[PDB]
Amino acid sequence: MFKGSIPALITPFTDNGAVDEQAFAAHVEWQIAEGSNGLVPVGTTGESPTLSHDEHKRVVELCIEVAAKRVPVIAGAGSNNTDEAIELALHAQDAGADALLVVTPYYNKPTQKGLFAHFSAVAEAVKLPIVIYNIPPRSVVDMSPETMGALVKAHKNIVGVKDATGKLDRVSEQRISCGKDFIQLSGEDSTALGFNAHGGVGCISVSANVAPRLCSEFQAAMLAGDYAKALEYQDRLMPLHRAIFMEPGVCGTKYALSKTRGCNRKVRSPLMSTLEPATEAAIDAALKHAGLMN
Amino acid sequence: MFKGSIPALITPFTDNGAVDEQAFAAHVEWQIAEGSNGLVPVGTTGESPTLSHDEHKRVVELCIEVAAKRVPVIAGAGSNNTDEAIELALHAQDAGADALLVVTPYYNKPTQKGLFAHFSAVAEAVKLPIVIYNIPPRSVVDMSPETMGALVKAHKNIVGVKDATGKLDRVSEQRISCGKDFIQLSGEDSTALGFNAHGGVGCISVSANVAPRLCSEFQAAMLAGDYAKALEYQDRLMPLHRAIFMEPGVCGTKYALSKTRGCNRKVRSPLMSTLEPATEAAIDAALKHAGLM
Amino acid sequence: MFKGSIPALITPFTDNGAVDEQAFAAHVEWQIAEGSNGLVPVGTTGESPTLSHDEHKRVVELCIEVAAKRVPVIAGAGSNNTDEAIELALHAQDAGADALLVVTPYYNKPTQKGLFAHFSAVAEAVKLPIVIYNIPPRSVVDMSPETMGALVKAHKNIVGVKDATGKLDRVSEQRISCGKDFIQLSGEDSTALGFNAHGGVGCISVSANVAPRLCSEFQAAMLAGDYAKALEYQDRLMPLHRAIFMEPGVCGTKYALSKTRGCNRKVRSPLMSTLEPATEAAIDAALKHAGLMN
Amino acid sequence: MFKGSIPALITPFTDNGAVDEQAFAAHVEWQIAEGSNGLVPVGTTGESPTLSHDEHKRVVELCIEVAAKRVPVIAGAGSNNTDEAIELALHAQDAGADALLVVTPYYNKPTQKGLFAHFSAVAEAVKLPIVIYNIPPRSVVDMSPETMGALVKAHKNIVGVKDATGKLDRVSEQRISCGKDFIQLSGEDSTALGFNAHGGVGCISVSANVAPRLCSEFQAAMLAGDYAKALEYQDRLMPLHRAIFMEPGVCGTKYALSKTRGCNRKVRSPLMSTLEPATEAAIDAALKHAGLMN
Repeated sequence: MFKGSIPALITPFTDNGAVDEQAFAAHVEWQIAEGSNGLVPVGTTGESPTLSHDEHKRVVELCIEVAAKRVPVIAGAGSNNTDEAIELALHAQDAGADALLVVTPYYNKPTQKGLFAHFSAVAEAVKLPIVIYNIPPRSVVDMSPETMGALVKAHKNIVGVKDATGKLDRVSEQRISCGKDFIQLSGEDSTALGFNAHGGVGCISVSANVAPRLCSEFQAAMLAGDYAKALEYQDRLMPLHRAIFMEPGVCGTKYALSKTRGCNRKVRSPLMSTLEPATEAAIDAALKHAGLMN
Repeated sequence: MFKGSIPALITPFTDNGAVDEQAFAAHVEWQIAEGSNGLVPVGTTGESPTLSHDEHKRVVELCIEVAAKRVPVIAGAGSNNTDEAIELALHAQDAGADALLVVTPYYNKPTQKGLFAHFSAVAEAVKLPIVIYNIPPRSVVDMSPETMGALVKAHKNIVGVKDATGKLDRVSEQRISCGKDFIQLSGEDSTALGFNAHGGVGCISVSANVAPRLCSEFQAAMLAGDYAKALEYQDRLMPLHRAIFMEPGVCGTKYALSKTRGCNRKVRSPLMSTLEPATEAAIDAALKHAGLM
Repeated sequence: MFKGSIPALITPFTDNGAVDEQAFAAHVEWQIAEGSNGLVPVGTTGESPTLSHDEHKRVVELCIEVAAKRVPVIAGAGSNNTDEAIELALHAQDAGADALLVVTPYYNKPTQKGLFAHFSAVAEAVKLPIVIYNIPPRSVVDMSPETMGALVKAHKNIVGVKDATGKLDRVSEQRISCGKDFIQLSGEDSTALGFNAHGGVGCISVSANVAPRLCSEFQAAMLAGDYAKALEYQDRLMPLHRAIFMEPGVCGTKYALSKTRGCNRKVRSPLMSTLEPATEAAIDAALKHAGLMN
Repeated sequence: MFKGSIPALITPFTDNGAVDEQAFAAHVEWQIAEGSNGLVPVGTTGESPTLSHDEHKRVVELCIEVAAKRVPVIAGAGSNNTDEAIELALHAQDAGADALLVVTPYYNKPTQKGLFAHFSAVAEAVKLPIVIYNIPPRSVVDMSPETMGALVKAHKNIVGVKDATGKLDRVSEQRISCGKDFIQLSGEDSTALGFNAHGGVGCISVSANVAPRLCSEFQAAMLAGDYAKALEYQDRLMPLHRAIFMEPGVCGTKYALSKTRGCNRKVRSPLMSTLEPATEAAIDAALKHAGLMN
């Protein structure tokens, strides 16, 4: 059951740049305590690009262990190399993940038929449910609703999309091509509101790392059909949604958590452990606005 | 009161391309009868670019006459020439329009300061409320929420936006920079649903030309907070929203109305009075899906 | 016929915003004296959007009179309304223009078939040669090489393009679809160099308003096949090409001319009679680099 | 070195998808015989995204062995993970490469400061010359001329750029920020002509895989300043430049070589070993036009 506020978890690092397993476990425990409805370890926000295979696998295992079946674990298994995506998928399945988040291949720019082949190969290799992660702002290519619908028809375990197109009409088009039962989750925090109005049932979220309770209650309001209340949550959260993405979301998020919870700002190159003064100020103002800081 | 479903009215032509005043009047009467909450004569969908000044003026006047104060008339007064926009704004005011729809200057690509100066000059010239029509897909330039907020603060009669950015986070940003009382109207039919969820209160609509009752009921559901019902309308209308824009919306709309109501498909060059076979097929299928054919 | 450095002439205004006929005539005379190979009155750079029909006509007529058949006059006749483009085209023809510059319809976003219909209608109405002005950065729509080739085949008087796509492979594609004898003129100053290497024979130029001699010599170098010399001119002129377009080219150009020749900076709203301080500073440095100021 | 026509070599595979070392060596030997001026193993066109670490390293080693110092080997060493890029750089230097081709990080979208940090770290790690591979159409981020200039100033071994922006004014901007001696190589075949007119000295080329002699002669004409001759080569090659990129360039190139030289079409998912019939028709026509097929 994949719905509600699902953080794309950060991966905390030590000063020496190693995965900080204790900090990661503490973050997961706190996320569950504050109402997060599922967990995505080692997505983009978890710095999947700068983790080795071994580290990727370890973080997935640690997330599964800490969650202890309390909420679903949707493991990142993305790659622009189909064989590598299959390897990550098989590991996550064996480790006990509940589902997989699989990004459209980036950089190499496959055709729609190449996208179909990639996702079909991953779906055929595992029995777990798969959430397609369609993010043209990073991958350049864009899985069409027609390609997505073809995948849904061909593979019973292709069950949903993390839709980061930022084009809300795509939710409507995806309802047509994939069905009303196809699980659509926002890939953008700032438009999670409109996304659910169009038929979405949740958000795989960067902001939830910082404000898990507000984000969970926001999602609950929309699931209950109380869009007036959801708009009030948007009024409280929008400055944060915007501020953490002035620079890379990973870096905005880790700065925010350094202020609220004493989290380490360390990221791996080419991401930077520093931000511009205007970015830090906007994040500070957003945290204060949301009641997370004085 | 500017809210709900507000058609950007087509301008019907006769076979020879002349404005068809009888067809226009009948279209307006029907729009009001079917529940449209306001009217925009000679916006982009009314083929403002290909009307002469006299034709523009006549269609605005005729719209005002037919509406007879039953719903607000928000007259198109757009130009990329500030002097021309002022001329159109003053005429619409003198003719008895309730508000003005003023597009961001297209083609000449002014700066944000130029945008401010353009809208300030129009606002200073008239007493009517003005709705800013921000449409980067046509005008290229994009009025920022900062510029918009500055206009709102500077001019009491800058009251709202027809927001055709297609970026729904902009509604949230405009709510901050312009205030919760700033009137935000979707400039895109296909995302009118999410737009109101973000704080919008209506849509200046192309699709309302074809399905005024359904569009009015869709808007009313959202204004009432019934987003479940609004989604049911989206299920019914989305194929139509998509199909009428496969090619220019004016042409898709006039085709749809040729099928439902026997409207003339004539448009003025460079728009074409024809469509591709896939477009017509999709519009036909969409009309059936919506219960209109 | 149509070749080399062809300024898209500014339209100077007096302090009150009226067309300054004396300043316009002086500018045209100087342009011819300094080596400009042709003249485009009331193009985009001439502030065509903010001139009345009477003013548009008068500036075209004045340009024709001052030129006195010394160089070709390619009159702006652009509109997104086909009927209006025809009216402007016929006036220019009757006035004695040598050719017409006709922009792709902006704002209303016609189809490729609409583009064909528009240009076909203008071509059939006049006997003058027509240069298609393809400028997607302003008009959004983009005339394909296929549509352009179809127009060339259908109308003997469709003779060339002012190509402002900024995609130099389009020159190569247009050579194939329209022929090697199709007259291709750059619509971008900063890439006029590569444009001629691909088969172009000139540039309808904003920068030529400021540096007509240098721009004429730059074009002459390319027409002579001396691309090493042309690159030397590019080294001299590039800072100016860049600086005049940091903000609207009309305003960059009028600022530069205010410094070098005492030209009025007045422009008509929504263009502003000013520039940001960093833009002015960059134009100042560019003029010094080019040897036009000290 | 670094000048002229430098193929971004394909990596041939067997029917079963394994690297075909015999075919790779034959392709390199033929490239050298036909006049290619340098070699880029395991760039994008070499399917770097779908090669394992082992395969990447082995292909770089094989290229170096076969070249036998006859032309420079500019080894692909790209990653969006700085630590991985450093590992690949240290390997390629140890293996005996003459330079490195280092892509801007893709997918994770670093800031300009992140780009500076990434390239600075790679440059500090090796003594070899580094060519920055700036490709916004794949990586989304775009290294500015200012950032590039800062890198050139900070690191003596940052010597050039494979510029795949497709914006020829960028060559002129890079001349300003990086100097006239900065080595600029086109990253696009179809605009290699204009690119050198702006100051480029070569092209890291996809089309050279198919037509190495013609591409080498084209480049030699430009080095000699014979742009009229260079345009004649563009006339001969443009249909091929266009046709191989109707679908992904790797696939178009391997199809072309299957026709001319009996090369295997096999590629790794998400690239497809098949093309649309219209694409194959266009490539065949372009090969005939270029004199490479009857």
